[PDB]
Amino acid sequence: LHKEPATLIKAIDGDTVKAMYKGQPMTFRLLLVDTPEFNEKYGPEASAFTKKMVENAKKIEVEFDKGQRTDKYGRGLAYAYADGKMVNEALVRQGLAKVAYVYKGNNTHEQLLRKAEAQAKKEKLNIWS
Ligand SMILES: Cc1cn([C@H]2C[C@H](OP(=O)(O)O)[C@@H](COP(=O)(O)O)O2)c(=O)[nH]c1=O
Ligand SMILES: [Ca+2]
Repeated sequence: LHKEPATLIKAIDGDTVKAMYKGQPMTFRLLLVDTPEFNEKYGPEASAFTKKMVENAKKIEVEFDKGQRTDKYGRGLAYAYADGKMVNEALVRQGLAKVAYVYKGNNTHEQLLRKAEAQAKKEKLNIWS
């Protein structure tokens, strides 16, 4: 896979970010994760975590997988990076998202993320407390 440029437009919630990609706005839904909805427990915490990460980065990048690049709602499906650090991984490592939506053919970073989740569970962080 490869990283491509994007420019932050707005953080939306724990696992969706609006960003300019190839000069057009699009809403990105993070691959392989599920944060709680804002109205749910740890939702506001997941939202704030992703928001800080993307807003504080000098750059953000998006990385598509090998399969579907957009979902049925028109959202881009990608791994997002904030100054080289993957947001998807970071959310899972902090127990603010579960590994989820792991579809065959779009799951390059599955094992990286499961390893994060196991570490978060060990430490009983957030969702795992
Ligand atoms: C993460 C992901 C979500 N989706 C779809 C499946 C779910 O459809 P349903 O809306 O019909 O439940 C929805 C989950 O997104 P959210 O967690 O943002 O609600 O997005 C994909 O199709 N591919 C993906 O890789
Ligand atoms: Ca969600």
